[PDB]
Amino acid sequence: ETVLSSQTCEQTPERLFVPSCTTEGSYEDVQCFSGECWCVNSWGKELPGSRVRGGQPRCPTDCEKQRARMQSLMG
Amino acid sequence: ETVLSSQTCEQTPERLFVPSCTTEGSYEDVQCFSGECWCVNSWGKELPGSRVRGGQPRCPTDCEKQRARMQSLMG
Repeated sequence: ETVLSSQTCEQTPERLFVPSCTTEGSYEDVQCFSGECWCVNSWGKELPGSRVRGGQPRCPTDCEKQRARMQSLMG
Repeated sequence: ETVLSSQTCEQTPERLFVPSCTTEGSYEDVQCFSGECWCVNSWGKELPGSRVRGGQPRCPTDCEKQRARMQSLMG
């Protein structure tokens, strides 16, 4: 069970990155640190390529997720 | 002459990066923008690999420049 659980343990975070999250406690759609920002899903994994230099990335909608999934399956 | 001058024109800077510089006007050894910092020489070219995530990079001394030059010439 633990070696299944470690398949998604690819996390070497910085010591001081605070994860901002909602009043009920679900993860905020944008996470920012050190002038960088990115989109995360409901779990704490950033979406690949969503990291932007400036700030406030637009988190992808249903169409972009469907396009990425169909392209990857077409691969 | 101009096509010789454009050999070092590899510059697509951001609109709002202000270059901080000395009282007499020589370039400061560290230039910072948007949470990054880097070392530049007397001309306005950043030294490759000197960009750091946190801030305040130690600009290389004589030994590091000599080591890089000797390694590159050994190449």
